[PDB]
Amino acid sequence: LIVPYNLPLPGGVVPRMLITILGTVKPNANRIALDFQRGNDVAFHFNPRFNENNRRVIVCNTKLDNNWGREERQSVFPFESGKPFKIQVLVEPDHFKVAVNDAHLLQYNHRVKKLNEISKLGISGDIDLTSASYTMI
Ligand SMILES: OC[C@H]1O[C@@H](S[C@@H]2O[C@H](CO)[C@H](O)[C@H](n3cc(-c4ccsc4)nn3)[C@H]2O)[C@H](O)[C@@H](n2cc(-c3ccsc3)nn2)[C@H]1O
Ligand SMILES: [Cl-]
Repeated sequence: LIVPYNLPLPGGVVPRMLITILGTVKPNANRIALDFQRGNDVAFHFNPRFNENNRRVIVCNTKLDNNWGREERQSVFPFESGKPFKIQVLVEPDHFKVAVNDAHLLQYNHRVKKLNEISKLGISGDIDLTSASYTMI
């Protein structure tokens, strides 16, 4: 698939919706981003950073009216440059639940409350993208 990639989420997200992204991190990657969007707002920005002051960190945030909110940071970093990955995002009633390569990574409490209006997923950054899909579990 071409990156950046836009995956429509028809009628928004709902609990029990599982989104699966398969790809490979490019060699010498710098960043990856998944952006769950409600129009121009970003309900959930998931942003692995491969070199922030020589550390690897995952940053999560929400953008409302073009302004970023309080960052939530995770030091557990399951991505490796050059290697294939699977990201699964499970929508639960109170949070997005993220697993990478079948291991739980983090939860992100819903800041944007109108789940039915979060109708696009943007995928960008330093990856080769193989597949992006969703199903109900
Ligand atoms: O909050 C998320 C946003 O962060 C900003 S960078 C942000 O800048 C601030 C000053 O304006 C602070 O410096 C902030 N900070 C917070 C901390 C901190 C927090 C706790 S200890 C240290 N140390 N830096 C730092 O993260 C990125 O630019 C945004 N971004 C990424 C992308 C993208 C596109 C394609 S792939 C990625 N498109 N927009 C997005 O990730
Ligand atoms: Cl809302």
